[PDB]
Amino acid sequence: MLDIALLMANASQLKAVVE
Amino acid sequence: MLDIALLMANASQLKAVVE
Amino acid sequence: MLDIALLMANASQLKAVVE
Amino acid sequence: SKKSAAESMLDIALLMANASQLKAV
Amino acid sequence: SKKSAAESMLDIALLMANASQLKAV
Amino acid sequence: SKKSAAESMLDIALLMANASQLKAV
Amino acid sequence: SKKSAAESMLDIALLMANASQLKAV
Amino acid sequence: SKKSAAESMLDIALLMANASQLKAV
Amino acid sequence: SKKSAAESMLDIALLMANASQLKAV
Amino acid sequence: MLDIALLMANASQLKAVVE
Amino acid sequence: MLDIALLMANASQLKAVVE
Amino acid sequence: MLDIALLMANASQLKAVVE
Repeated sequence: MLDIALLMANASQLKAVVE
Repeated sequence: MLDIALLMANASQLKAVVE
Repeated sequence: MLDIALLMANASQLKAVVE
Repeated sequence: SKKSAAESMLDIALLMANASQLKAV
Repeated sequence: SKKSAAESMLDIALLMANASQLKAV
Repeated sequence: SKKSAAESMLDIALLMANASQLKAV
Repeated sequence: SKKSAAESMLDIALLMANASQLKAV
Repeated sequence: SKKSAAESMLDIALLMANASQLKAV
Repeated sequence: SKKSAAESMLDIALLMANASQLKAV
Repeated sequence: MLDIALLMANASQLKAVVE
Repeated sequence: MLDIALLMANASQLKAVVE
Repeated sequence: MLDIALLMANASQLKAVVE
């Protein structure tokens, strides 16, 4: 019984607020 | 019995608020 | 019984607020 | 004059080479 | 004059070479 | 004149070479 | 009885985030 | 009875975050 | 009874975060 | 001038000569 | 001038000569 | 001038000669 679990969350957020 | 589970969430958000 | 679990969160956030 | 260049690129790759055998007598 | 260059790149790679055997007598 | 260059790059790599055996008599 | 199981799996991934600028006066 | 299990898995990953600028006056 | 299990797994990862600037007056 | 060159050869050869 | 070159050869050869 | 060169050869060879 080879039970493998895997949960690879990820995120990315760029922002360029010119005024 | 080879039970493999996998849950790879992902996200990305760019933004350019010129004024 | 080879139970392997794995949870690799991740994040990244760039920002360039010119005025 | 004012500019900006927000650039990014993500990538993912997965591989699962597995096998199994079973015998009863 | 004003500029900016926010640049990034992520990457992921996975590998799982497994196997199994079983016998009853 | 004013500039800026925020640059980055992440990377991940995984490997799992496993096996198993089992016998009953 | 005789068996065999030759198993394999290759993988490749590439990424190129580049840019450029140029001005003459 | 005789068995065998030749198993393998290769992987590659590349990343190139570059940039450039140039000005003449 | 005779068995064997030749198992292997290779992996590679590359990263190149570079930049450049140049000005003439 | 950002001259990047790249040459990644590769090979693999499995064999199971049962008699 | 961003000159990028790339040449990724590859090969694979399986064989099972039962007799 | 950022001249980068790269040449990553690779090889692998499995074999199971049962008799």
